[PDB]
Amino acid sequence: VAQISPQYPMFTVPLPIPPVKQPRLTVTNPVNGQEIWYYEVEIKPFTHQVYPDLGSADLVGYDGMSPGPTFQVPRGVETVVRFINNAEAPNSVHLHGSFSRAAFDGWAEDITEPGSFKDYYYPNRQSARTLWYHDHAMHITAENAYRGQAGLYMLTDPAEDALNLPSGYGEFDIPMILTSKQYTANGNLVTTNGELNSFWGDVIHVNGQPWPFKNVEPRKYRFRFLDAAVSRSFGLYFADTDAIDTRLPFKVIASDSGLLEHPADTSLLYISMAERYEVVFDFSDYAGKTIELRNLGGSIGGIGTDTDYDNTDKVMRFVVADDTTQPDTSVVPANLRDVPFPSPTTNTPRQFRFGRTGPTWTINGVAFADVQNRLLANVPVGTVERWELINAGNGWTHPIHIHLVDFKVISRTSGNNARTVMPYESGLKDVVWLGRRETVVVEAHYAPFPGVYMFHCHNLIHEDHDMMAAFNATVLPDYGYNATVFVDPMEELWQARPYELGEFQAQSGQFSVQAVTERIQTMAEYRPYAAADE
Ligand SMILES: *[C@@H]1O[C@H](CO)[C@@H](O[C@@H]2O[C@H](CO)[C@@H](O[C@@H]3O[C@H](CO)[C@@H](O)[C@H](O[C@H]4O[C@H](CO)[C@@H](O)[C@H](O)[C@@H]4O)[C@@H]3O)[C@H](O)[C@H]2NC(C)=O)[C@H](O)[C@H]1NC(C)=O
Ligand SMILES: NC(=O)c1ccc[n+]([C@@H]2O[C@H](COP(=O)([O-])OP(=O)(O)OC[C@H]3O[C@@H](n4cnc5c(N)ncnc54)[C@H](O)[C@@H]3O)[C@@H](O)[C@H]2O)c1
Ligand SMILES: *[C@@H]1O[C@H](CO)[C@@H](O[C@@H]2O[C@H](CO)[C@@H](O)[C@H](O)[C@H]2NC(C)=O)[C@H](O)[C@H]1NC(C)=O
Ligand SMILES: [Cu+2]
Ligand SMILES: [Cu+2]
Ligand SMILES: [Cu+2]
Ligand SMILES: [Cu+2]
Repeated sequence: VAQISPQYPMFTVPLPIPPVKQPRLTVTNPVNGQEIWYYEVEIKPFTHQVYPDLGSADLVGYDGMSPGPTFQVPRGVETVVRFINNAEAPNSVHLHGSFSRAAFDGWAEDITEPGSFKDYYYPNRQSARTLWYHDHAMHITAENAYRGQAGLYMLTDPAEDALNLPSGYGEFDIPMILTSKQYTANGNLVTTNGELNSFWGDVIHVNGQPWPFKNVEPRKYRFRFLDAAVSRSFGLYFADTDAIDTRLPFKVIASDSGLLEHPADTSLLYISMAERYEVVFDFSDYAGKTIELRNLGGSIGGIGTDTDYDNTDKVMRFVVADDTTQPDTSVVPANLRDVPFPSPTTNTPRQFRFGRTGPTWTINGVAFADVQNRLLANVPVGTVERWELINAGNGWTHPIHIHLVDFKVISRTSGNNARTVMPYESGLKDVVWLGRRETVVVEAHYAPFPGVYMFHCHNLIHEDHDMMAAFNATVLPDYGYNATVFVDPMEELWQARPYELGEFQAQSGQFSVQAVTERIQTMAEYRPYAAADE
């Protein structure tokens, strides 16, 4: 249907690459003698000239940018990020893809108000993967993400660097953060506030930029795709502009949780909200051509319900040089890793139905705000469970995210007989798309940390109103590892704290090297991640 946003100068602005976030300093962990990397992120309003000929757009971003700066953390290095709220609404930061303790996981009620900050202590122990950090504050997640509270967090591993995949952040390893937004006639954003169904958006962005281009060399590039949209799911394919409908083959090498066992040869990538897929596209056969990254219409080929507009088929353009500057010395190995799948289980799966109760998106008839009923599962830490995730609906689709766990997609059924499990779903994931009338069974190890965690639809409109519930990964009174201060996400030790803007800007008081050092050393003494010591 007709684009509502003003006409954009398509494929005229280069793909921006979020800058790498650098730690401010490192603190000696007194427990193990190891350096914890300490970062400061200031959440703050800013404007961006999205449309060259109109007004600017009001955004609120990590370090006053959108997307947020890209973290780059080696496995084994613990991180503390101080997220400082200097904006006009509360925040709760979730590191999506991280087995963070309950009080470091962005629990929706665990907010930071303006004039407060929270210290988030991250383990960085899991398999190399593309994580992303984004807002999760109760009822306002859609608008905080949409206005720019989302960024990339790359967990790296020398074992994976040895695979010799296309490499170099912003070189041949390119972040591809997809969003879908709507603008006013004056080039500001149309708010998601009030929207209770879905906010599709009609303007497709990569890394915060409508319909960009990038100059590429005729060689292999690694693309880290993230659907950071409020409501839009994609069916991604690449086509030569001389044959705009002919899908060019590529390889999927990674899902949410990291590398697949083997690359998946693919010409169409289904990607819904919060899913990450890492692609190697080989431009060597298309020297001198323009390749368009495109998006499947008819509501993602009948899998979705998303509205399609005049330009939502277009994502961006790659302009392929005649030659390389230097040889492509990268490969895509047939054997990427042994995926650490859970031990299969025969116990009857739990059932979760993603539907609506009046005007509210619900799980098993419950809204997250109904505290009394929203705890839908107690799972003893160490258990492997199958959950059957049911979308009986034809009029909505639900990408389901389970916090804490990596899971295996066991099965999909479709009441429109559309598809079963996809080859790029072969590995470990933390989000799975329930298309129209789809039921998916996932299997997960509920390990290794006890605590109360969320699971929900990652359609942020659905999430906010109010398609989200909790599970408790439980332990016995004798388990140890300081579980009594780490199971409740609202534990007062880990709560946000007020600050004065003067002390932040002068890096004095609570922001002095001495206060930061004392705070982190105190947090580290409780040993949040010791139970995953192997
Ligand atoms: C999510 O699951 C966690 C477990 O992983 C769970 O935390 C556990 O809560 C229970 C009950 O509150 C705790 O056991 C308590 O220990 C304290 C302190 O010594 C006592 O106050 C309690 O004693 C009363 O109740 C006993 C048991 O019925 C009676 O025998 C006694 O007479 C007392 O009246 C009680 O034993 C346990 O310590 C925690 N475990 C941890 C590791 O924190 C949590 O409650 C669950 N969360 C939610 C939101 O459901
Ligand atoms: N167990 C039960 O309660 C029960 C009994 C009989 C039938 N059903 C099932 O109900 C389903 C209804 O048939 P359908 O596939 O035509 O509809 P559906 O499942 O897509 O929609 C169910 C209801 O929600 C409404 N709806 C759809 N999309 C919506 C959206 N985005 N926002 C708000 N409301 C929306 C529909 O108009 C309808 O009134 C069938 O699959 C049928 O098998 C359930
Ligand atoms: C649980 O957390 C407490 C509090 O940080 C730890 O107790 C501290 O332990 C360190 C090193 O053993 C001491 O120097 C501190 O003086 C302790 N503080 C208190 C209040 O006791 C304890 O080690 C942690 N337990 C586990 C199993 O991690
Ligand atoms: Cu998320
Ligand atoms: Cu998450
Ligand atoms: Cu949903
Ligand atoms: Cu979440």
